[PDB]
Amino acid sequence: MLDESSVKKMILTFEKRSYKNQELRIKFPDNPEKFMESELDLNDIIQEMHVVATMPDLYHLLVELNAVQSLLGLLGHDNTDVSIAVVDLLQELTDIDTLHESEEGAEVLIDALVDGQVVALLVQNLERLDESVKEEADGVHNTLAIVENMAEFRPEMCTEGAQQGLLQWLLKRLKAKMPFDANKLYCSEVLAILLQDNDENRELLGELDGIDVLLQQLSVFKRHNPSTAEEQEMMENLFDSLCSCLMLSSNRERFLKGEGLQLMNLMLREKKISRSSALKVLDHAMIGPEGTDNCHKFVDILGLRTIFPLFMKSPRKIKKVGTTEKEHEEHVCSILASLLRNLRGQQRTRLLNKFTENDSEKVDRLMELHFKYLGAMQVADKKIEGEKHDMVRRGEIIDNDTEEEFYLRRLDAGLFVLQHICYIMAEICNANVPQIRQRVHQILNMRGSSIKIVRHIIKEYAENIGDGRSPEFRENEQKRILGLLENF
Repeated sequence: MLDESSVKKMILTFEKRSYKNQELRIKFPDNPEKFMESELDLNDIIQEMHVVATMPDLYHLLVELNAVQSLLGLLGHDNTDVSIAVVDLLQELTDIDTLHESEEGAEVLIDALVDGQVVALLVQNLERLDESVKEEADGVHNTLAIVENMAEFRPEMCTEGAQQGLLQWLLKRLKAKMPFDANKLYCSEVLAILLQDNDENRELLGELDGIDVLLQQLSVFKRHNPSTAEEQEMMENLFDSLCSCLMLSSNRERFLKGEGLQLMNLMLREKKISRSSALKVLDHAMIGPEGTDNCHKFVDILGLRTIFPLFMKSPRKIKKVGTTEKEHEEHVCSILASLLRNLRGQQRTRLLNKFTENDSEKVDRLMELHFKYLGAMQVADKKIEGEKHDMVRRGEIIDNDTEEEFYLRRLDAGLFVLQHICYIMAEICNANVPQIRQRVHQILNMRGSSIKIVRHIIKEYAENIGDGRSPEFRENEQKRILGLLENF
């Protein structure tokens, strides 16, 4: 080990050499010979400095002695070897394992770096590196390691970082006509983090024509499978990114114009590995009111003929793919629920037609699913009553923390899909089609379930609905939904 004073010296040496080199570079610009040694030193000491990351306790030392500010000046150094060695150091310094060791050290340095506008300085650095040169491609990888490290410790900076030119770089890097590459995979991972719960970055993606990018890149896997598990993990990151963007009502319009629906559709038809995610996207593209135009387009392009088969039978591939029956059933019903919510006109009619062909077979299915999930809910709830009874025996007050455990168990049992199924039933029964009401009541009353149980599930659904959006919205939906009970 080394000591505070043995560290202060090492830094003061850096500053020494940093300064020296800057001067000689400015004073002897034509002649590598006069400054080169100065450089090799800066390089060596910059490297030696890595050891500082071992003791994150002494991080005020790097800010105090002005080491952090010059170190950024270095990212712009006219030779890549210095610039990349800086990045190396920034990666080691900023490694999350390290940043958790001492709060103070972490806290002070991040502030220095934000102050520095590091993300814009790293991006200027990226714009000059050439991935054809191996040591520079590793530089891209390492700068990307940093933003990840920094976002893991402090998410709020991602907004600033993205705007600071990063998002644009990523988009151009994913587009670029270059063979698939570990840096490409990493770009994909880093992009999706930038968007995680971040409307500001999701919109900025929109404005940059991000969606087109995601759709060309995703369209590589429409008919053919991806070669490798790395290249398959990228695809999945692209989808992740894509769904995240669709969380914002403004991107639904951009998706549509990008012929996004057609792609996800084509994916479903070709039944490749993309199919599970493509179904998820469709779901995100249609979910609430901001789904409306997309719903209508879905039908226009024949989405109905693609989705209902998947409503009737859940895919064989389930043991191999990773998406479970439950998940798959969750999305389809989600999608139908959005279709029933938002469709009007010809398209609505065509949808309702699917419930009448042939002897209302889809109604039977719907009700098959009703019982499946209802049943699971009843066990889940019974178990919960039991546990509450056992808490009282044992003297344990139930609290919100308990309630949250309980909620999660219901979520795992199929609460959401159950809610959707019942919404669908109710909407179906309010299309003034006697055939369809009959089948529901027929089916419902003879067996062990009842209108009463369904009505109840709807109310709960209404009550907790629109958790997402605005106080006036939550009022309006709740109203509309509860209106479906009048003729049911």
